[PDB]
Amino acid sequence: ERPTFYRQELNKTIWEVPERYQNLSPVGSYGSVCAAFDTKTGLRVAVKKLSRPFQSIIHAKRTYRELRLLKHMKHENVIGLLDVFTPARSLEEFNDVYLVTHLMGADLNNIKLTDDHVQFLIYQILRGLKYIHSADIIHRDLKPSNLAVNEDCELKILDFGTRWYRAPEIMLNWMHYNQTVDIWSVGCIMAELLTGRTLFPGTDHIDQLKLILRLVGTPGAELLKKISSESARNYIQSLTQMPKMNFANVFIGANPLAVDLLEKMLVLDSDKRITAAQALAHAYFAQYHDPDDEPVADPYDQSFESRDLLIDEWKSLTYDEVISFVPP
Ligand SMILES: Nc1ccc2c(NCCc3ccccc3)nc(-c3ccc(N4CCOCC4)cc3)nc2c1
Repeated sequence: ERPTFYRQELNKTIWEVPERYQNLSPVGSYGSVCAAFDTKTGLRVAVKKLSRPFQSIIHAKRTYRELRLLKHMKHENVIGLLDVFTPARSLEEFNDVYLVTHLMGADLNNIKLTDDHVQFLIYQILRGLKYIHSADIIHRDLKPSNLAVNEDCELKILDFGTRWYRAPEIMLNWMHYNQTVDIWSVGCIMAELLTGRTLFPGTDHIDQLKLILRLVGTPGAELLKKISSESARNYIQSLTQMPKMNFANVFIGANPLAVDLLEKMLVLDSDKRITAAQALAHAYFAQYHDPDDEPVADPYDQSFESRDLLIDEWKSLTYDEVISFVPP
């Protein structure tokens, strides 16, 4: 059942892929990516050749992690795995991994948008996040360039886990953050789509926190009550007490429902931040929300993350995942 492969060089890089995929066009560079034509399905795909996937234990575990995540994602607003292949015929010669995904038109970084456009884009991000989060997965690095959009405005999240979109508790190095670090990111993205301007374009990590605190205000007593780190509490009590800004004044002219949702996403205290599922129910998405079509994910076994294995063992687990792959 093994297909016939064909070879070619692209940007000082040889590509060995099933004849199924045709007209490989480089799209730039973790991995080299080519645009291609899937003759089996008539669709345009992206083919990613991982670079040095098994170079070290850290790379090998990262390769396995990326394959396991992509094999799990089955949702309209999350990038899924169409195919995965290696030219190798055995574990012994297994050295290269190629991942095949839907070719998306552009990303949000390249795409000021109308409020109706922002509504539909953020709705789709949140629907994808509800699904990812329901599997106990956190994206951790959501940003416009990790959001693919086609000309129909259909959106998919990709490239799971720049400082401009990171939750303050990650900036301050909290070990026990929750899934709503991603909701902070969505809030930064949505703000940028509405205004045309990065919300918090910090020049470094200290400037980044200062910009965030200027908007959302310095932590309240209820939040300090929950801070364990001794420095963190002094640092918080030490810097100039900014007052929380009225978001309606900052996002002047925006739809009041958008301002209200932003207020619920950009909360400094992550215990109080809105979840993806809750945000889908916000009135801002009234014309798109469908509680019967915002599904959750099957459970995802992340137990491998806590394991310390040899480089060859991670490579063998990755090989098993290539062989066991079942296309959609
Ligand atoms: N229940 C909650 C809710 C929120 C929380 C939150 N939010 C970050 C708040 C913040 C305040 C000012 C500037 C940036 C972020 N932050 C931390 C937190 C932040 C940093 C640490 N450190 C890092 C230094 O080494 C000791 C451990 C430990 C805990 N806990 C929270 C617990």
